[PDB]
Amino acid sequence: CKGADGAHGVNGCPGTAGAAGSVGGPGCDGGHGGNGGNGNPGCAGGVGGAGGASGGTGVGGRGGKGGSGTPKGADGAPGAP
Repeated sequence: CKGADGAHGVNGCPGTAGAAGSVGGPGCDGGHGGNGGNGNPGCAGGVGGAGGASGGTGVGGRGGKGGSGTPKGADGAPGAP
């Protein structure tokens, strides 16, 4: 089982941030961070959301993938174990 994933960011100016993944419930893995939105020309891309921390399993969610833009967003941190 796993926590909910964070909402992806959406395209714009700038592309919006992906949401952090949800913590795992007790006994569950972390949810994945949302990806960042992409930027229109001249606009920044959004950061990926952090992965959610695990609910005791040691498996955090993945950080989201940063969105393309000017400049591109960073990927999110992985969730804590």
